[PDB]
Amino acid sequence: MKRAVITGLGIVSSIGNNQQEVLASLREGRSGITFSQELKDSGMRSHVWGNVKLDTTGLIDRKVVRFMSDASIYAFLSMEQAIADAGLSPEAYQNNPRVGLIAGSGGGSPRFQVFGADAMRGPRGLKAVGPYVVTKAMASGVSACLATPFKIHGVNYSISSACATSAHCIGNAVEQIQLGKQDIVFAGGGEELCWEMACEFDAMGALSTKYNDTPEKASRTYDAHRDGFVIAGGGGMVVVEELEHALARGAHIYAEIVGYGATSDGADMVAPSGEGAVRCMKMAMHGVDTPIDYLNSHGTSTPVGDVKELAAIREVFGDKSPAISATRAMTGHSLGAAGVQEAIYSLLMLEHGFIAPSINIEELDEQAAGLNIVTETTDRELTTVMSNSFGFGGTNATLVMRKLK
Amino acid sequence: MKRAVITGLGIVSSIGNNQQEVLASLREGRSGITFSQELKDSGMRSHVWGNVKLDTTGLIDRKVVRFMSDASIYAFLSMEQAIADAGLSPEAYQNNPRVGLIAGSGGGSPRFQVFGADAMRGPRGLKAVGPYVVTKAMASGVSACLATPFKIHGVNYSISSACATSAHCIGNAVEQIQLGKQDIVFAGGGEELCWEMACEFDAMGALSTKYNDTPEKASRTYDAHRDGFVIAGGGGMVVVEELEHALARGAHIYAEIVGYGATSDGADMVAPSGEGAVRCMKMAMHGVDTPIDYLNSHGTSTPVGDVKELAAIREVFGDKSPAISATRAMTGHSLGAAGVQEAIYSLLMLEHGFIAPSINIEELDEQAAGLNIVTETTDRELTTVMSNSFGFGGTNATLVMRKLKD
Ligand SMILES: [N+]
Ligand SMILES: [N+]
Repeated sequence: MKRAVITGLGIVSSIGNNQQEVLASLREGRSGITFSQELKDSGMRSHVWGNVKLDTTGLIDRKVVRFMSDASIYAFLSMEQAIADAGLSPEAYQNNPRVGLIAGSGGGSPRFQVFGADAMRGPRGLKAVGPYVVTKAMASGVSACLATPFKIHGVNYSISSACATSAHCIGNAVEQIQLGKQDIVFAGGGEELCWEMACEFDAMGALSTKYNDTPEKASRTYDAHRDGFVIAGGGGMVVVEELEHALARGAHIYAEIVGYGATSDGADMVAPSGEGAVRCMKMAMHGVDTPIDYLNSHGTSTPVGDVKELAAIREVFGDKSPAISATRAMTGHSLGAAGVQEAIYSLLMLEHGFIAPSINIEELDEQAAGLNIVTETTDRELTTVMSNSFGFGGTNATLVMRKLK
Repeated sequence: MKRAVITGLGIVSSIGNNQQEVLASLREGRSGITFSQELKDSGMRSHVWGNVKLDTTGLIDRKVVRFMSDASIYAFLSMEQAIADAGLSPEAYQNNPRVGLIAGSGGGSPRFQVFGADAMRGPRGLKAVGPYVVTKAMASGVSACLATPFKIHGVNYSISSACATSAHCIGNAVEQIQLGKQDIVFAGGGEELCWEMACEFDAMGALSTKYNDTPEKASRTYDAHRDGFVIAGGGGMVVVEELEHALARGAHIYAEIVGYGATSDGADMVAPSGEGAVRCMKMAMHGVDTPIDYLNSHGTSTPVGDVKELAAIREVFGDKSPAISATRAMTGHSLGAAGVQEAIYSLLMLEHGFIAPSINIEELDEQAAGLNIVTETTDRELTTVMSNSFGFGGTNATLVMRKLKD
């Protein structure tokens, strides 16, 4: 069947508003975490986040942005970057049945769903709500808000699977190319950052709460003193393209998606089973004749979760384990956008021949014993890289990307 | 070239809590719409809804239901029925890497997103939120709350595409079968019914508001006096199974999914273009050389939308227009749960040989002249049926199902 490659990328994250700023941040191990007055004022215990530092005012036409929540805004900007980076013009991708879009968010828009209810409960009711809340809230906001202004005619929907969201979007995009249904599928996602949603995670005891005085050190994946994840917002989009179609137009090909694993734990609602991850990673490596050189781990900086993945990694590789780093230590956990942002961080490592450092590890965790956790920006000629995304509900996604031959 | 068939179904809707109650409603042209004091008290203009008439208390283990919003509950109850209907023992589908679940909702849980925020702003803060709001409020709630209790090991995620949601879930499940990745995929969706979400629709003018005194008359697809859809909730699940796997275990097969269209309008944010729908139905019909005997329309009872669909149907079928009925006039529009529920109503019509009536058409819209809109229950041997789901954001899905020989 058909092979799929990535021919363009775009990103708006806590560590950079485009691939150049993100590349700079990754090489220097710069943290995108800051103190959040909004979270403190809301009454939360976690006072830090991986916020997008960008004034998006006037970046999107009013008639388009009026329908959008922040998740869509971020994904929209990311898609604009990916389209340019791919060297694509309207004539090639708009009004074309063979071009699609699969992009989602993990939470939709808790901020606008709450704005809707607050406004409706006020004296103006429906008038205060306005006619734009359905497209801002609504789990498919990200796909709907982008497909329309970009004149997408092919496939159009959102997949959501919590933290694995945008990784499943990419994988489904790959399947569309393999099934011969689409020549190009823009795949990614976005996630707003707001106390409305962050508090649900804090109420769950899932967010870091001991490092509010030193934001940049709160996300500390693999560190013995990790106490939860730092929530983040952002967006990402990659252009997934059928190989012959890409070669035929002289596209710049970052890599081929040679493996995609999607499995389920069928065990715990919030913690990973590990058994699911093992199968997912193996499914993704199946048939890949080259070793994994780098693995961007799921590790969100939580006690059990970090340990569960490492064990799964040991089970899959043994002593032949790849270089490992958790960019989450610098970026925070962007939920729905995490899969595509991490697939991007990984393509930038594959593209620029380096491994970003897993920062804030002051004392490695006993579980990471027989594994190579890279903690300093390291130059290396990577060929095959893997990225794991494991979300609540026991849902797993692993993407394997390789330089083309 | 693997083929996908439906071997079990389950449903919780405004017109029945299982396929038997639903079958009766369909044949009787029975409305599931009722007056809603909750919508009225919330300040909405639309005071009618297609509510699930069932108290779900205690039907799900306390430790499982604690993570669930209503969409997940409806979907869970639906999947239990689907599993029993498919004759699948636990050993046949649990802890099995070749068995998956793709199910979603259009809105996740606006009720719980709002609850978490209201609680957080109150005197107990985090303590009032509780540790279960995430799995209730997240967009993948429906897949997450089911995959876990049912011990699903294969694919696990939700697709969300507004009104087309569960129809894309079914199509994606077919794709897993065709890719040879799964032997069985449970596909479906659920949607809660609450003023928190409903007012958003009312605020954009999408809901019927002129028939609150006669709730059963508010949903009237194709009627000249339609004035918006009637929101509903509920769930549905079908067992999508690879054909060889179904035949080997003696599965009862309702039909084969012989066509699946998924397209995008790339035009207007809330109005259909018609053009995408045309491509969607044509894509679903590719290589299907039997005629469409019955088409379950998307027609949600809106002025603009009902006609764009009729125009698309006219374009796709020309002279070979199939019999058509909008079960929506009876059920209301269940958003994320609609695609699977209408696929199920279509399968029931196919299994039992009848076409359910498109009720409440007191004055047929002029642009519907010449089509075969069925307005009275009609017995007829059906072989191939089509069901459309066209949602906001210009997202389209069409499913074509066909009876197998013997
Ligand atoms: N990752
Ligand atoms: N339908």
